[PDB]
Amino acid sequence: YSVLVIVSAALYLAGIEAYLAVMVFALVLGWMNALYFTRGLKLTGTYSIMIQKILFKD
Amino acid sequence: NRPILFDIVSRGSTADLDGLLPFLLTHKKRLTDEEFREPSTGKTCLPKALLNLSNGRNDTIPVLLDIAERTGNMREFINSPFRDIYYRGQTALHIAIERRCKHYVELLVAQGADVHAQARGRFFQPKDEGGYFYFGELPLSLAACTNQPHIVNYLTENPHKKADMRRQDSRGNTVLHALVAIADNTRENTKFVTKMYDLLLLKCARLFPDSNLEAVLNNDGLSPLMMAAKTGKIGIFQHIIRREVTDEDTRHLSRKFKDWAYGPVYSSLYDLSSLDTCGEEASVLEILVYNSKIENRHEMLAVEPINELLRDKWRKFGAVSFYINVVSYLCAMVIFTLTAYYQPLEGTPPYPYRTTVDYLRLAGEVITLFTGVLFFFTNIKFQLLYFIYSVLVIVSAALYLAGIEAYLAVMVFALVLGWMNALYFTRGLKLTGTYSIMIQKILFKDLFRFLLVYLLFMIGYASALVSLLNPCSCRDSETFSTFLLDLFKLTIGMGDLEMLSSTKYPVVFIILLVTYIILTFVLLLNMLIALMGETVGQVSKESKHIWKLQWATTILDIERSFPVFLRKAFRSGEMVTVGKSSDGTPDRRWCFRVDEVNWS
Amino acid sequence: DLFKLTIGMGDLEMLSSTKYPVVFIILLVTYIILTFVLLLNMLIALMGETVGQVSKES
Amino acid sequence: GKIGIFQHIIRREVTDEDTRHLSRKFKDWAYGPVYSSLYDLSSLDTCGEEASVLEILVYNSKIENRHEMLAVEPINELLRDKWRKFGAVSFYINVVSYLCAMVIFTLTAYYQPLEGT
Amino acid sequence: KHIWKLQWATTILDIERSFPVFLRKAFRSGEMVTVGKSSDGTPDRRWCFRVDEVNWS
Ligand SMILES: CCc1cccc([C@@H](O)CO)c1
Repeated sequence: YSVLVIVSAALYLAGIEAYLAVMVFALVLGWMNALYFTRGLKLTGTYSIMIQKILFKD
Repeated sequence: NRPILFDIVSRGSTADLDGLLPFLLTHKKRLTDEEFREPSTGKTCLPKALLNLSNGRNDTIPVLLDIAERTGNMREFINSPFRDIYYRGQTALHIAIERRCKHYVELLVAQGADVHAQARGRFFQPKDEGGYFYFGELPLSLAACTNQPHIVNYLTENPHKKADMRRQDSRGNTVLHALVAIADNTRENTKFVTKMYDLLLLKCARLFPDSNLEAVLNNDGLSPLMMAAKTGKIGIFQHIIRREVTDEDTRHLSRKFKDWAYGPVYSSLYDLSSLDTCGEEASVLEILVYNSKIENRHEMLAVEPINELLRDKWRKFGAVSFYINVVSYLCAMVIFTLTAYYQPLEGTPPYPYRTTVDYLRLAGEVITLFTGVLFFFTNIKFQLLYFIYSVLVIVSAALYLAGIEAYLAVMVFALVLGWMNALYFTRGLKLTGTYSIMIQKILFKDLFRFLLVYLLFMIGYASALVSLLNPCSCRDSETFSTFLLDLFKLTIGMGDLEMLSSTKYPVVFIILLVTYIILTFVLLLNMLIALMGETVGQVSKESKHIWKLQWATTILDIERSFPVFLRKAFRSGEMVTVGKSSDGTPDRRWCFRVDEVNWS
Repeated sequence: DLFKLTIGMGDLEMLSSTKYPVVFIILLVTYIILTFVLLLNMLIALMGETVGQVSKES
Repeated sequence: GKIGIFQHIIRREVTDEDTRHLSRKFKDWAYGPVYSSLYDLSSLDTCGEEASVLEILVYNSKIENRHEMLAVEPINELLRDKWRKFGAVSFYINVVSYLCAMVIFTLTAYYQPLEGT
Repeated sequence: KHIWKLQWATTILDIERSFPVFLRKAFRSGEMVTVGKSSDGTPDRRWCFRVDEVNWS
């Protein structure tokens, strides 16, 4: 997430419009990452434990 | 001073104490004097002498006792209670019994120690009530709960002061109640608790035969058997249920009499006192099925007399009444549905009844009123759902009579609620043993948690995507709301993908859309495989357990619904002339026959 | 119309006729909940007695 | 993943006075059945000074016996005390901080004008 | 059925590792107690955690 946001900032400083897309992708990862906080809840625990990271890499 | 005396007592030196004795007698200062008592705890010299002992015996305590009897203040000196909140009411006798030393215990009892002293400090309160060791708040209870049979024998049988083993706590607990309270389910604890419970019950029978120590009930109204049932102590509950006394002098205490036993089969008369009470007394069945929330209940209902009693109740008045209930409620609901559908289309409330069909509809309406008033009176004298259904029916009838045309809304809502009450929200056994909705554990209130995570994830994804959509007016938050609606429509169904017209880069939009769809599918698969996993993984021993709990709940509800006379009419078991009682008359106690099989 | 809304091809022209929109909406949303529960339990039983057949079985 | 020796080391008691400083579970006070034992938190809670047995236990241990060792009374009660002292408060603070940061990021990207280059 | 304990332990250790070392020591668990004399004769000041238990045997 941080690499993506820094890449977007580097593109924005460069003057490349493409930043929005890269920056948008980072934001998406930020919402997915918030599930770590929801790991404890029983309903979405099984999804937050291993799906969101390992399943996202695969 | 305090420190020098305490140090001399701790080191066990007697010469210094004998040299301080003339000071004590000359200063007319008793050991109980405020200068010698510890300020924070109210502690006296004697409990300190009891606490720190070497090799089990030291002369410090006898020298203190001689000093106190010489100053003549022994009675106050012995019964000096600790005063701090941590240790309140503790007496030297409690510490003497505590340290497993019998000789100090008997010395203190002979000198005149109070035997019924109650220690109700925060340390001695039950573990749940901010405490540490709830030993029963009594020296005899302390001796019993610390596994000191000799101390119990001495306290209960001594010439100096006889301990009243029928004594009750400030909480009302007897020594048997204390033994139940300290009991756990481990092997050694259950072992010595059962052995000492038998010892104490037999002793109380021997001392004064008429009263049974189990008859004494806690301030909450719970007998030791009832207390074990409520708290969930499987070991002592099991032992009390099948207590058999081989001694013929006191056999009234025994509950599991043996009619005959050839080989593995044992035919036993289990006493049903306080189990099938029939409303005269609280029932161990009622407490076990309703109040006790411990998982041990699953095993607690597994004892032979309780299981066979529930099966007998089901055979006698369980199945027939359950079928009558379900059939009657289904017929009432069918009548309600027919009345609601066939309500007259044209007219104003109230509506006239002219033809025979109108009279049939009126009969259905009065049947509904009968059901509603029945439920109202049943709950008022409190099943919330039935109460809501009944009050909705009543207000619907009131609106119908008063002329309000809103009778159709409340009445149909009551229809749906009544149907769901029978089918969806089952209090006991399900209307059908094979039920399509039986497997699900989803609740209407729970559904909101299921939907909320979807809503939050979707709104977050949409908030991410509208920012990319903004280049395309679009900057207004109204466009954000429109894209929320459009994305919900797209994720629920095909939406032509018009938004890719707005985006500068459609490829990243495609990647985001496909990853969002697959993530949503995986999240759905997880939150639905949870139920499937519970269905294929948790029916191994739990399904039959929850079925047994439902069946017991239905049996007890039907049993309570009956009037007292009919309840006694359907009483299980038979009067048995089990044997000659102590007074010389035969003993007549309700018993249940159990043919238990044990393969050697 | 009710079947069409259950499938997804329904239209909310039903709500225009009714005198009391709020209770009608409440009843319909509850009905969707119960129909979804019925279909979910059907699929649960389907998958359960499908996986009842195992590798040794097949 | 060796549970037995791990329990023995975390609950070690030696009686010999010369070598009684090797104990880790010191009885403090007793009252019949109940008694209080002070377990030694050496390598169980180093506060980041060195490797801590708890951290190796949660992350590095890939054995199926991880839950048994986490159920050992010193470790379990230490985790419960950590949760009680600052676990819930700091967890909710982190949740609120992330949520607000993500909302801020969503707003700033949205309101961004992107007028030309 | 077993993951939840492990996941809560992960949550608490991450939160505790997020803190600076001085903040780590500020919220230490247990208290110093004079357990006894060491080999050299000096008392051993050890951070110890009090656990209350029962033994019926
Ligand atoms: C006889 C059927 C019946 C009607 C009303 C209440 C009950 C029980 O719920 C009593 O609590 C049963």
